[PDB]
Parts: sequence; C-alpha cells; structure tokens
Amino acid sequence: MTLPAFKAYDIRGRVPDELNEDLARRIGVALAAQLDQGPVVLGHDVRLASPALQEALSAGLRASGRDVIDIGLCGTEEVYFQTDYLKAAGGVMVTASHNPMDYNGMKLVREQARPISSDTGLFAIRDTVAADTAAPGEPTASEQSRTDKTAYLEHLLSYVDRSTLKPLKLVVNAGNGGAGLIVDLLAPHLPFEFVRVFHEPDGNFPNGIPNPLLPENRDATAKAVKDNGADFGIAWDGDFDRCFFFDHTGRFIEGYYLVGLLAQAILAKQPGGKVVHDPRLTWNTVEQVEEAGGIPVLCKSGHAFIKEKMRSENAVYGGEMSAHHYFREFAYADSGMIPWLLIAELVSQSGRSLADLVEARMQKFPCSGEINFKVADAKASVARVMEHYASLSPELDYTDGISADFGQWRFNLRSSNTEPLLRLNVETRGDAALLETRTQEISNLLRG
Ligand SMILES: O=P(O)(O)OC[C@H]1O[C@H](O)[C@@H](O)[C@@H](O)[C@@H]1O
Ligand SMILES: [Ca+2]
Repeated sequence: MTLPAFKAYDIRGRVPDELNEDLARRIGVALAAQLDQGPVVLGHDVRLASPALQEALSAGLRASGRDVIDIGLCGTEEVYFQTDYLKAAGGVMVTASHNPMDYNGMKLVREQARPISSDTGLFAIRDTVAADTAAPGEPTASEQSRTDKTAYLEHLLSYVDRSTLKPLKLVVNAGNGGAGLIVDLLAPHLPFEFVRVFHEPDGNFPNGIPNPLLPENRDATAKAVKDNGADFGIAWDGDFDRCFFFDHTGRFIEGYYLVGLLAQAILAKQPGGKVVHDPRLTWNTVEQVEEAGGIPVLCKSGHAFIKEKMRSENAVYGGEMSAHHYFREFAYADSGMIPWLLIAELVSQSGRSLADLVEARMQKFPCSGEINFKVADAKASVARVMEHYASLSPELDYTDGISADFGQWRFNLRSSNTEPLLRLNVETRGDAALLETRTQEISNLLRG
C-alpha cells in the first residue's frame, strides 16, 4: 500500500480519506526538505476545501522554516509565474481539475516553476509523508499575502500589440472556475466586448464541474457564440491552464489545430525558433511550424516532458492537443490566457475569422479526435492492433506509446499517464473516408 493520491504528475484524491489537512501539512514539511533555498509560493482554486488545504501546507512549510508567499485564489499558471518571477524555491497550487466535488489536489513545482513529478521528487515526498510520525512543530517562518497581479498581467499583455487589436466580441466561459477574474483584470486594457458565461467563481459548481470537453458544457459556449454573433469563444477548465476555442459558427476547434496556429503566431514574434509538439497528432504542426520558419521538435506528451524539452532546446513555444500551450518567457510554462490573446491579435491583424484561420488545415489533416478505451487487457489489445497492421510495414516510433505512419495515414496509441486508459488518435492526408475506416478498424481491434 502506498498513498493513492500521489499520481505520476501531481497529487489528487478524495477528501478526506485520500487527501486531508493532516496529509497536506506533512506534504508541506516534506516539500521543504526537497527544495533549494528560498520561500514557497502557495495558491488555490475555487474548490471549497482548497483554502484549508493551502493553510495546512503553509503550516507545514513554515514549521520547516520556509517563508510562504500566499498569492490567494488564482489559476495554476499564476503559481507557475509567481514562483519563477519572485525567484522562489518552489510553489504549490491547490487544485483538482474536473474531479468530483469531494476531490482535491496539488500541483508542485520547484525553482523556475520546474515541475515536481513522480520520479523528480513527488514520490520522494510521498515516501517521506508515508513514514512521518513526527509531532507537528510550530511555525518558525512567516506568511505574506501577495495578491498583486501587476507583473503577471503585464506579462500576459506583452504578447500582443494593443494598438493593432480590434473590438472583437468574445464569449468567455470560466465554467465557474477562476478564469473570469483574470479576464476582468485584462479587460480594461483591451478593446474587446466580452460575453461572460458561467463567469463567477463558485466551487459549488452550479453549472457542472468545469470540463469544456463534455458536450453539454461545450454547447453552452457554442450557443453563446451563435446567439450573440461573437467572433469566437474561449472556455477554460477550473484552474484555467487549459483553453478551448470555438469559432464564430459555434464549432469547437480541436486542440490539435491550435498548436500549429499558435506556433505561427509566436514565430512571427520570435523568428526561427524551435517549437515543441507531442506525438499524438503531428503532421499539421510540423508543416505549419516549418512553413513559418520554425523548427519542430517531437516530444513525449505530458507537461513536465514538454517543459524539459523546451528548456533544453530554448524553444519559443510548445503545444499539446490536450489544450496546453507553453511559452518560453512565461517560465517555460503553460497559460490558458496567453493563447486567446494571441488568437485575438491574429484575427484582429489578419482580418480572417478563427474559422478561416483553421479551415484549410482541418481539411488537409483531418483527425479522429482523441478516443479513449478502458479494456480488459491494454497490452494485449495494443498487440492485436500492431499484429493486424504488420503486413503494411508502417514506420514505427516509440516516443510515447506507439506511433505508426502508413504514408497517407498515421495513428498514435498510448496509455494515459493521468487515467488508466488507452488513448487513440488517428489522422490522414486529406482523406476523411480513410480516417473513418481506419479509426473504426482500430477501435474494433482494441475492443476484441
Ligand atoms: O493523455 P494523458 O497522459 O492522460 O495526459 C493528458 C494531459 O493531462 C494534463 O492535462 C497535463 O499533464 C497534460 O500535459 C497532459 O497532456
Ligand atoms: Ca487544469
């Protein structure tokens, strides 16, 4: 038995049996022993238990001599940004994404907001916490409240030339998470008219836990766009490190296509740079990056792998189709805010709608959408897929599960690192029929 809340990438579990104030305090103590010198930034999301868990983390950190910088209710990217900006030793964001109401969690970073993951400190914290029967000591360091968002907001706005922006009408859907607070702080500096949907932070989640991928939640943004004639819409998850785009027809744009589009937007500002992308869906990104004079860099999926590869490559931008977009000067971190500012600037400057910006790309590299499978035997199921296709001799790559490139179509098939699932992505060279027949064929094999 090990504490189940400790996952590969972060901590998450049901309160109070898998995560509670006692464990939170012990995590703070253990984190203090894992970090280089300096204070620790703490922030939390809108969930009802988040402040108390953060307080417990603070008590454990301060009992271990760490000054705490409490940045308050915020998004995950604000913990990243402030940890790096203030040159802190590390940071913790108290958040659970789209987990049930009785769940919470923590995302931990060290210096420069470098992720702490299972094999880079998180399981060391787990093992310390698991064995810690010490009496809780008393605080020896202090907590300061630092809710000034000025440097954060200036950083976000530095990505666009405000004088080129047009008064676009934008639907924004925080899903009752925290994104609306940042939208409202940016709004005085922008010419846009916002149509605010599910805007107020509310950890009771009266309109559902924030997950723009669920069709009922997707449709709320789509309807607001259509009914208001908005140029485009943006929705976020609760901690707003993920962003989801809807064109002026209400159509949700698959996150794959935002990677190539945002890469081109960044490459116009930082020419010739490297762009990091995941292996799930690739061909459109590679082509668009190259077309814009950048250099694409294939990387395993998962935010910590993306960030590490961006650092080693001095990459200007990285993007995953799972709705995460990473920016070198933003501490190599992901932001749910930078992407829509860039897209709004692109629409403003080009005179093209978001739909037009992506339409030809979606026709040229149609994709299945990510299809998930919980099967009895994942390894045997993957083996059945590969055995079926062996006679076509695809080019195989093992960066992240199995990528198989057949020429006019390819797939990526991999185990998720956040759920016990297999994830399938298929794309083709402009061939919707081949896309469907191969996707259904693989699905049948996986379910066999
Ligand atoms: O497909 P997976 O392995 O479940 O990860 C899905 C996503 O989970 C989180 O949102 C982040 O860690 C992302 O970096 C990752 O892409
Ligand atoms: Ca998130």
